[PDB]
Amino acid sequence: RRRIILFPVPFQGHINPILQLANVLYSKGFSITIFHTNFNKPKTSNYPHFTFRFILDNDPQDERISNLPTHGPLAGMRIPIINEHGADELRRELELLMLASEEDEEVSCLITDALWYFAQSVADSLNLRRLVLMTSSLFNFHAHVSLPQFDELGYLDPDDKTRLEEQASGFPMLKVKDIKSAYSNWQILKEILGKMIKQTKASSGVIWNSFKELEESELETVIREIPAPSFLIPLPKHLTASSSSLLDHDRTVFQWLDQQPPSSVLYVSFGSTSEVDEKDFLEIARGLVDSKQSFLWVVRPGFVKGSTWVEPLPDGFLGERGRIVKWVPQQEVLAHGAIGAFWTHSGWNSTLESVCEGVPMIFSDFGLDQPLNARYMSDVLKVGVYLENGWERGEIANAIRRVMVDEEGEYIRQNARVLKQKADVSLMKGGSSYESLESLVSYISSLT
Ligand SMILES: C=C1C[C@@]23CC[C@H]4[C@@](C)(CCC[C@@]4(C)C(=O)O)[C@@H]2CC[C@]1(O[C@@H]1O[C@H](CO)[C@@H](O)[C@H](O[C@@H]2O[C@H](CO)[C@@H](O)[C@H](O)[C@H]2O)[C@H]1O[C@@H]1O[C@H](CO)[C@@H](O)[C@H](O)[C@H]1O)C3
Ligand SMILES: O=c1ccn([C@@H]2O[C@H](COP(=O)(O)OP(=O)(O)O)[C@@H](O)[C@H]2O)c(=O)[nH]1
Repeated sequence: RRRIILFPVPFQGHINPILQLANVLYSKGFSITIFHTNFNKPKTSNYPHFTFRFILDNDPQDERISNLPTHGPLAGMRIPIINEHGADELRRELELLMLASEEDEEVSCLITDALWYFAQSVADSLNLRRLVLMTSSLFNFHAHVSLPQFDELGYLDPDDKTRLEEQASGFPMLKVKDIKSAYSNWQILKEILGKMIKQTKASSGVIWNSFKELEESELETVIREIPAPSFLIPLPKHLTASSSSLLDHDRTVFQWLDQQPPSSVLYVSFGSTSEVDEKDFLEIARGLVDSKQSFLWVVRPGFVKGSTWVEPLPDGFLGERGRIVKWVPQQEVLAHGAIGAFWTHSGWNSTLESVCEGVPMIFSDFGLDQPLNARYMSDVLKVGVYLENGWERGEIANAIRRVMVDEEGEYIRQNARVLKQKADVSLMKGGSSYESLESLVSYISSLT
């Protein structure tokens, strides 16, 4: 037997793909151990076939994390902190587990989130191979490696507000404004992304949550920048992430979806950490009403600054056609026959889930990789429309109708159906994703 240890970043967009990958690898005959923080832990009772080991977070807590908020923006401070200080404990936990290993059992490798760059030298120090899971797109990695050129051209300077609507220089898939929001947290990101890249290039292999026919234009960059083999597997085509949900599913929504005509419902969800002003929240509500479409809107408590959930919303505001809920099994909703479009914040998991279920998109964004996802999907693949100028109710209503009803949007709807079919085909024998998965299993079995 061969065991794989996986080490996720403890946020919804990172736990989801790594436990999909864990299940795919389990299906291939590997045993599975998950190293996880107590913070944001998933429900281990959902994974009787995995062993969980909780680390880095144990009582009593380090002065460096003991008082970090558990929600809101700053919860993410755990990522730089653990990278800076978690090495010794990670090494101890890996050695512990390796020491207790059975005789016919060996640890093939460690797979970590790409953002745990600190784990590379820990793995090296144990003669343990480390593979990296990328939870965001090849297109974004391509942008990351281009940061020095972006820096030189002034794109990363926030006070330089000049060339906003222009094509970016030798990266003409983007507009300058895209790069400016993606990298507005430049003081922190330049450090983290530089080390992420370096330790990804130093790893023994890189698993991408993508597929070749999704990001064909980006494969050359990955082959040239990363010496180790890359494997593109679209995890939502293997299984949904419902078992790793960190929140309770409403699931009263499906009875409601069963009462709607096919493709008549706009699914709306702006992610698992984004926050909005009261002014923009109410404007989004208005646009949804103005569109005249049915909608199912996931509003995370705390999404509105600074109400506890949707208090600013007048009771019954509009309509018979709309519902607000706290949380759903998202991919299962996207797969429902009633869904005609997905208004998303462009998180990569949501974007890829929508592509894999053939649902065209309306794009907003809250920075990070989201504006690049939105730009690539709307301008390269052409499976959605990007609301790239804030929140105006009239523009929102037009975007929703263009995707969902207008004849002029048919080509977008059709592009989304075809892209889903390409994803499905990529999993057949001889398809790109099937071959990537076969090579990954063979490769990992050889490290042992
Ligand atoms: C690398 C990161 C370092 C980080 C440390 C915390 C820091 C902030 C949040 C900046 C503001 C101040 C501060 C202090 C703050 O906490 O407010 C800073 C930037 C983003 C962050 O990663 C982000 O952390 C969030 C939790 O707070 C996660 O929820 C995001 O995951 C989610 O992961 C998804 C899958 O990767 C992604 O598609 C989605 O947009 C994202 O919201 C994840 O996105 C990462 O952002 C990076 C930016 O360059 C990308 O390159 C990575 O691929 C991407 O995964 C967290
Ligand atoms: O109501 C919801 C909303 C979101 N999700 C899941 O949460 C993850 C969000 O990841 P993403 O990368 O899109 O954005 P983030 O929230 O991390 O910014 C995805 O796998 C979604 O399917 C869900 O399961 N139920």
